Amino acid sequence: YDLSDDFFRLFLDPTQTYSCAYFERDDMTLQEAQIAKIDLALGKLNLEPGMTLLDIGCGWGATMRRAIEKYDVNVVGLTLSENQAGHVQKMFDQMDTPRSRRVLLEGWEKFDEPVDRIVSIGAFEHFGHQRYHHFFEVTHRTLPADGKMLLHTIVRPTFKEGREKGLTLTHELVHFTKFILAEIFPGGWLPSIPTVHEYAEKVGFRVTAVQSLQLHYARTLDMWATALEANKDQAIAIQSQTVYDRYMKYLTGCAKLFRQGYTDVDQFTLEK
Ligand SMILES: Nc1ncnc2c1ncn2[C@@H]1O[C@H](CSCC[C@H](N)C(=O)O)[C@@H](O)[C@H]1O
Repeated sequence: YDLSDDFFRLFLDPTQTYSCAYFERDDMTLQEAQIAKIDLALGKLNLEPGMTLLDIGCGWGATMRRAIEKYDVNVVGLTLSENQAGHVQKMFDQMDTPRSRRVLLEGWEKFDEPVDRIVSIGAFEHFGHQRYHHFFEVTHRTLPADGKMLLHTIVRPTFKEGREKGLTLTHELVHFTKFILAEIFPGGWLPSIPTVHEYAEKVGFRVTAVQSLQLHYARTLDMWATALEANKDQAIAIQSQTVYDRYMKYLTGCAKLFRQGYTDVDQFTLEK
């Protein structure tokens, strides 16, 4: 099965956002910084009341809930997670708004409905390079003439290794990376910036904006680690020491990587 949600609730903030947060103010709590990230991403889609927003890889729904409440738009979210689909539908059934709200347990490969805007945060890393062209073709064909998509994903730093770029690449990296791709992003892939640009532009997309959040991810990871650690006993009771150590190793290790510049997190604004 998939890792139990009661496990995730041991380190994620209340909204259950599972992606790099945005510390607009350094004093923000994790929940405040995750709400800040949602507003940052959505603010770029120039949302207007009555529009329809597609959330590709919606997780537990915080982004779509925010879109409805703060921006007053209709939403639709796709996820591959059984637990999330059910959780988001229950969420949807509990709230009251004349806004349409739909959640679907299916990949972006099967979605083919016209929407006004698209947002995808932390999903792209799970797609795998071989499907990139398809993803951009599908998202580009569902968007309108004035459509835009906000693609938020982990990326590999560009060639700056010269006169900079901790040119170290061996063990205390290579091995960990295999660990990350095997345990954290099974069948996934971390793209280079040139690659994102490559496939996006090849379907007609114009990359009109890019924003890096490198150091915000390091602090997000630190906070998830601190929370998991404080809830160690409960984490081990619900799952196991193996899973616990697995995640602590992931969180603490990646925090170091983004902090040292080995990896980055970018938000790409793409216009049809
Ligand atoms: N091919 C695919 N199609 C649709 N959703 C996918 C997908 N591959 C991964 N996902 C989804 O993308 C999400 C990654 S975790 C991020 C969740 C949410 N965007 C947040 O910011 O918290 C999960 O919901 C996962 O099920």
